[PDB]
This record gives sequence, C-alpha cells and structure tokens, in this order.
Amino acid sequence: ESRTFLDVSNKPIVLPEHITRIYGSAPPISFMIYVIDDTPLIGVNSPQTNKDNNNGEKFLSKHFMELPILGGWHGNNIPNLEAILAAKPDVIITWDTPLLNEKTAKDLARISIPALKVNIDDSQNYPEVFRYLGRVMQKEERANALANMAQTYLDELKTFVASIPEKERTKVYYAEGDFGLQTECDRSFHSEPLALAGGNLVHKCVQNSVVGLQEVSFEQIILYDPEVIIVQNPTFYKTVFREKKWAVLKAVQNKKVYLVPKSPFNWTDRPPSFMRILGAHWIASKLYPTRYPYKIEDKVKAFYQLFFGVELSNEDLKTYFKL
Ligand SMILES: N[C@@H](Cc1c[nH]c[nH+]1)C(=O)O
Repeated sequence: ESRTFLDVSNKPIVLPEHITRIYGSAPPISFMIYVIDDTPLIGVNSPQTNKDNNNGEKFLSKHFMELPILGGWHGNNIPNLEAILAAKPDVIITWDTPLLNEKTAKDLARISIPALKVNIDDSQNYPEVFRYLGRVMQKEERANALANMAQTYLDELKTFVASIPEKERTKVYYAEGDFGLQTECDRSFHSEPLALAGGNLVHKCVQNSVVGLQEVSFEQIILYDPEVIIVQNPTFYKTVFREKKWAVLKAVQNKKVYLVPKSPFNWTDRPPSFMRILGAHWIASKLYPTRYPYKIEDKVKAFYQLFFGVELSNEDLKTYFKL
C-alpha cells in the first residue's frame, strides 16, 4: 500500500520495503537518482565524462565515477538488456516521453523487472518527480529538500518571465554541433529551458526525432538575427569569435554568445535534466542582463551546495562557469 506504485503499463505493483539496487533508463534519470542517493545505483547509461558532461571527478562521488556503463534508452544509445537483467535492480526508473515510450515498454517486458516512469519534459515537474522518487527510494527528507529548492527557483523564474511582454522577449539561437549549424525546434525537450527562461527561440518547429539536431545554414542564421546565441560545443565557441564571417551577426558584435557549463552535468541539454533548475536561471541572466533580478553566482553556489555537497570559491565560479 505504502509500497504500491503504478508501473509503466499503469498497473499497480508492490515494491520491496527497501530499494538497495536501482537503475535509471537514461542520463536524465540516472543523474537525478545520483543527487538523491548514489548508493543503490547499479550502473550509468553513458561514460561519466564525455563531450557534454565534464570534470565529474571534482564534483561526484568516487562510487558513481567507478560504476559500469549499462546503456539506456536515449539518443545515440541502446540498453544492455542482459547486463541489466543480470544486475538485478529492485526497480527501473524510466523517462516518460513519447519518442521513447514504445521501445522502452517493449524491452522492459522482455526484462521482466518492475519499472516506473517519470515525466520530466516540463521542468516545472521536477519538484513532484523528486518527491515521488523520494517515496520510491525511501529517501524522502533528501528528495524533499531538493524538491523545495527546485520549486522556489522555478516559481521565481516563472514570475520573472511573466513580467516580460511577449514583444520584448529576447531572440535566441541555440547553436549545436562543431560548426554551429545544428539547432533545436522551439518546441523540443532539448531546448525547453531556453523557452522557460523567456527566450524567443528563432527556429520554429516541433521535435520529431529523439536526437533533434535540426539542420540550419549559415545564411538562415543571419536571417534569424538572434540577439543572444547559446553554444554547446567549445570548438564552435572559439570559431564564432575567430572566423570573420560570423561578425555579420549582431550577437557576435555585442559578444552575447555564451558557452553552456558542463561540470559535472550539462546545465541545459545532453542530457535534459534537473540541472535546468539552475540552467534556466543562467539562461535568463544572459537573455535579460538588465532585467534579471537575481544574483546568478549566488544561485550557483546554493544549488551546488545542496545538490552536490560542494562549496564553490570565486575562482571555481570563474574556472568552471565563467561567473
Ligand atoms: N569551457 C567549458 C564550458 C564552460 C566553462 N565556463 C563556462 N562555460 C567547456 O568545455 O565546454
């Protein structure tokens, strides 16, 4: 009853009193379980340090950094079903999103391990998802502390963004890939925090592939005339200020081009995750440098203290985050 949950097929299942082994279906889930309690994680989905997520050894437990890779259901990856089954997690937590649910449900049937799914596409859902996972894992006080900070940060951002008239919303281009020529649709789980932060995302469409990465030409970016450019890849961030042709863009002239922080988890994407609680504030601070009413460096410090148990010096803020 207290241990009864609706599973991925909407059927009530009874979990063990104590979950000592758990597996997340994809990095958004695994990263979230980490900050609640890494102890029961049987594995990770991707390499702990990769192109989009850096410096983990400085921020994350040694236990987490030494976990084996078991794959997952997400872009450019596939699950290791035999290994997952062999590792005997008490429960699997999955990512409830339409482009992944079919394949996930199929494979989970084959595995025959209890599985729950959580809906994290709207970042406003993070508080309730944290509380839910706290009940599942019997880590209620920890998960509730995270949920409360999440709720506060999300409410503050919502109230701020509501104060910006629609005609005054900052035009933003999300520059992905090594050459800045991939982007996301304005409606995509890869670009959600840009819209949540009050951005007018210049490329208009609806995501129809898991990975996104819509192709856009240089000539199209010029037409879009973004006011701010948010950049994922550090090679592009250098290129856009080194190569003369990008100086046609007003954002480049005004130096309103910003590299997304990645230490230890990406602040905005690859994966989408609870980091967006902070990342969307960081984005808002860049979109609205005169109107944004909070001190972003203090939000970073408070967020890292609670979520990661890490104290950041002013030099750390510069080194890892350019803040
Ligand atoms: N330079 C980091 C990102 C970053 C650091 N400070 C601000 N952003 C990278 O490797 O992508």
